[PDB]
Amino acid sequence: PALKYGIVLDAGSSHTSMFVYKWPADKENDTGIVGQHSSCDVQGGGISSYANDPSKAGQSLVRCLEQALRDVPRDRHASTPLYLGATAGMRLLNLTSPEATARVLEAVTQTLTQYPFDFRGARILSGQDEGVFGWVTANYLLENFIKYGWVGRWIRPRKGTLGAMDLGGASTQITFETTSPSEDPGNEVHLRLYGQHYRVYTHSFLCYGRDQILLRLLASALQIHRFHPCWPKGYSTQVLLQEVYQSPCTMGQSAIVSLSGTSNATLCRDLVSRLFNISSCPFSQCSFNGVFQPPVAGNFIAFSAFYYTVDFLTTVMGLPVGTLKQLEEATEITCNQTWTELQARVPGQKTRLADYCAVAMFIHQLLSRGYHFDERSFREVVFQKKAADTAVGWALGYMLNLTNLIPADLPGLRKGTHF
Repeated sequence: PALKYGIVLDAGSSHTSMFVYKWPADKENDTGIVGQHSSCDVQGGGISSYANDPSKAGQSLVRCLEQALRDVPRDRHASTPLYLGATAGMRLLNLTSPEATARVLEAVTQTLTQYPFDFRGARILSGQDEGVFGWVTANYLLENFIKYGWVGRWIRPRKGTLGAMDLGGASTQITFETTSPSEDPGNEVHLRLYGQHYRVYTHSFLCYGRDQILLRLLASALQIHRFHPCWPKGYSTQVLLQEVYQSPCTMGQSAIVSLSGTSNATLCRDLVSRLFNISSCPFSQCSFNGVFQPPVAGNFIAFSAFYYTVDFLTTVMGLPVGTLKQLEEATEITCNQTWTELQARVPGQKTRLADYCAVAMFIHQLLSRGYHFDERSFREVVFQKKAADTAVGWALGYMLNLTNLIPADLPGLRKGTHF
């Protein structure tokens, strides 16, 4: 009946989103109890985009914080924790300039401390944090941490958990429960949740988020082709080369150049393939780029840009994506469309329309060549962005952790009945 609230600002690479959560005060330690109350998307770029004008990073938040004042009851403002967590955009800016990164964190801090909420800090999450907290969000919301059965008849094996795949703008994470031995400590995660131990694998591929992959494909196309095979025939734009090569993701790869699309699904496939280095593995088994990965297993939820890209293929292109072969065929069809043909399918705003080919190709290869899903394991992947009226991402897991809302053990160890 009486509710408590908490707020997370997800400071992502392309933009900031605010989530307000609520829960009953006298059931707050039950799994699946916390749920989303409201949300707000901050106008303009991510906080890292203000690296040279850090004051604007704090000001960017004001409109959404004003909404938070209206969404959370007044008498609760003071006891509502507020967190900001920043991900790969700020990790990348920290490589370029720790000083600029610090000024941006200082600016958002200054703004947030002016509000009546219990501000608990602005922090940059690690890649492991980001992966693990998204896995917690999904499994918390779907009540996978409940111990199913009853005395004398507990289900065995215990309830499975949902793997998580998150495609952000500047990194992508894969996280799942595994029985495989750990071969790299950087990928090894151990959780104690509701008296149960979960052995988890996680990895974050920095520079493999949607926006950085598009930049890297553009840089590659400029070098190899001087046309862009992933872009549709009839689409062209003036490319500012400074913007192409300024990222840590592309600096490894004449002020302005014209670049035109060619709708070449096969050349687009070849361009995307160059993103995955499969030449070496110092472990028993790898994903790509020499990174340890055990075999994928269990159900998975693919959210964020995986969901938005696949939704374009099914809803706008009207193509099935149920199998890896179907996803590949949909991508080929989409890439082979001319700019007029693509525009004919989208009566409204056309931002990002020239990018779905490249992003769909990337996703198909990431899953199939990168993570080594096959038809059998892919059948167990679902593309969804919401569970139990709450957006799926790392924000909820993060809040749950920092607010100590998930118990490591059940009260009084449930008298030992789960032993």
